[PDB]
Amino acid sequence: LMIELSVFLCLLGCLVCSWFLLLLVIFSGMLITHWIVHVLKTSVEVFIWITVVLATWVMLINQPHQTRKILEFVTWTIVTVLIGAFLWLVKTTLLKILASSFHLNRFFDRIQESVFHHSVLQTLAGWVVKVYNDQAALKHALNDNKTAVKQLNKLVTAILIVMMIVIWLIVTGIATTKLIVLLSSQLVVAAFIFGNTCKTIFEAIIFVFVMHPFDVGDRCVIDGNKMLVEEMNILTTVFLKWDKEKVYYPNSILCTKAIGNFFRSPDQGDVLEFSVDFTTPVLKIGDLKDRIKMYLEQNLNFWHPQHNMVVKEIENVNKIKMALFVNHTINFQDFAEKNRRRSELVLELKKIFEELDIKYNLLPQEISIRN
Ligand SMILES: CCCCCCCCCCCCCCCC(=O)O
Repeated sequence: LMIELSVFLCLLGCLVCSWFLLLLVIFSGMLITHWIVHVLKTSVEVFIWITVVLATWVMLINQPHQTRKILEFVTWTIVTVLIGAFLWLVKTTLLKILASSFHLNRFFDRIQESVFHHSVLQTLAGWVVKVYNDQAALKHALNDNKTAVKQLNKLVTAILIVMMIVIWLIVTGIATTKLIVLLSSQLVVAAFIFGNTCKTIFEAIIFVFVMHPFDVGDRCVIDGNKMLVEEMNILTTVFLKWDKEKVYYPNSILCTKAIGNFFRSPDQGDVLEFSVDFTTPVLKIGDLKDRIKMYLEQNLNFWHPQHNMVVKEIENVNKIKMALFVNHTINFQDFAEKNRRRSELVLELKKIFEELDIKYNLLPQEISIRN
C-alpha cells in the first residue's frame, strides 16, 4: 500500500521533527525518493540507494575491544551489500546484451504490422480483438527463442549469491582462517568429483550461445534426420521429427555433430536419377535434354534455368545410367513444398520418355532345350 509507505515516510519525518537516529530512519524506511530521482532501472536505483546509505552511515559514525567492533561489522556488511549490487547490475547488463543476439528478424514484418495496429488503436478506437490476439502470438514467438538466456540467468545468479556470501564472511572478518581453510579444502574435493558434470554444463553453454548452429523453428538435419527445432535449453534441445515425434537430445551429444540448417541455407538443389537402354540413339538423348530445358524455362517460379544432365556409366551393354541436376528457387525449410515441386518434375520426365519413345529392355536369354 502506497499509503503505508507514505505513513512510514511520515513516521521518519516525525522522528526528525521530535539527528543520526532520524538519518538512520530515512534509510531504514527504504524511501521511494530514489525512485522519484529516477522518475536496468531498478538495479540502478538499488545501487544508488545503497551507495547513499553507506556514505551517510560512514559520515554519521572509545570501546575498541567491545563495541567498536560492531561498527566494523556494520561498515563491512554495508560494503558487501554494495559490492553485491554492483555485480548484480553488471550481470544484468551483460545478459541483456546476450539476449539481443537471439532476436530474430524473421518476425520483422509481423512486428511492423503490430506497431501500426497498436498505434491506430490509441486514437481511432471507440478487428480489435485480432490485433490483440496477434500481439500475444508475436510476444510468445519472440520469447520462445530466449528461454536459454533465462536459464543461464538463474544459474549465474545462484553462483553470484554464493560468491557474495563468501565475500561477506571474509570482508567483515567474521570468518576465521581455520574454517576458511577447511572450506576451501572441501571445495577442491567436490570439484575433483563433480567437475566433469560442470564441464558438460559449460560446454553446452558454449554450444548454445557461441557456436549457435540453429534457432527455434529452424529445420535442421542431424545424422540424416530432418527435424524442426521446437525449443532450446541449456542442457537439451527438443526437436520434432517429420512425423512430429518429440525428441530430446542432450546438448552434450549435439556438440559433437555436424548439423545441417535449411533455414539458413541458400536456394537448394536436387537430383533425379534414371536409366535408359544402351541402344537409345544419341539423338534421343539430345532430345531429352532439350525437352527438359524447355520445361524448366516454362516454370521459373520453381526452377532456376541452370541444370545439368550427366551420363555416368555403361553397364554391360544394356544400361546407361544418367542423372539430372536441378536448382530450386527455395531452400528446404518448407519441405512439403519442395516435394510437390520435385514430384511435378518427375512426372514431366515420365511424359518426355513416353513422347520420345525412350525405353529400357532386359538382356535377352538364350535357351537350349534338352527335351
Ligand atoms: C542451477 C544448477 C542446476 C544444474 C543443471 C545446470 C543447468 C541450469 C538449470 C537450467 C535448466 C536446464 C534445462 C532443463 C530443461 C528445462 O528447464 O525445462
